[PDB]
Amino acid sequence: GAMAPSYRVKRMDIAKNDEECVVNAANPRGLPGDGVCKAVYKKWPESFKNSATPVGTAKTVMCGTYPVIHAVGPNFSNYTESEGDRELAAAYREVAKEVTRLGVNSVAIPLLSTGVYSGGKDRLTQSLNHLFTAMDSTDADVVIYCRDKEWEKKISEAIQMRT
Ligand SMILES: OCc1cccc2c1OCCO2
Ligand SMILES: OCc1cccc2c1OCCO2
Ligand SMILES: [Cl-]
Ligand SMILES: [Cl-]
Ligand SMILES: [Cl-]
Repeated sequence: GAMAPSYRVKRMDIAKNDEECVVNAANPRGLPGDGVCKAVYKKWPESFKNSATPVGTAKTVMCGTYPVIHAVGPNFSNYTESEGDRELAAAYREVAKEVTRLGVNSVAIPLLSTGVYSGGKDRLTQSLNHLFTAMDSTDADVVIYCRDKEWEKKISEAIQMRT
């Protein structure tokens, strides 16, 4: 575990993370995809061997000795708000189990279902709160990766509020 487990946020490509493992915002079929998933495919293509897994689950595949945790958030274009919320919560709980099993001291994580799976809604708070519910009981350093400057400020504020 980390000496003083923390949350941090960085605005940069998650493929250039400084953590001991990465969470991919994966699709259920283990395809290269777009956004975070395509950056992860470019950086760790070996991690997409038998990475297909259902919505609401996480499957880890090693790239050398570096773990890639494929986490499948719901596409809110297809799920009801109620069922999508349940699957999004579940995906993060499976990420917490994998992070724990791997024995890493740190993990790089994107906000699941906030891009092309968002169904055109802002889900920063929804996705971040499910991330916290899952990861609060873990002792890994968590570093959240985002693209947008306004999201960086809102994520930083949400972390500092609980402190
Ligand atoms: O530009 C900042 C930035 C932030 C997050 C992800 C990015 C990125 O740049 C292009 C590659 O992907
Ligand atoms: O455009 C989305 C995207 C693409 C590539 C890497 C990213 C990322 O967003 C979160 C931070 O890491
Ligand atoms: Cl970058
Ligand atoms: Cl997404
Ligand atoms: Cl973002």
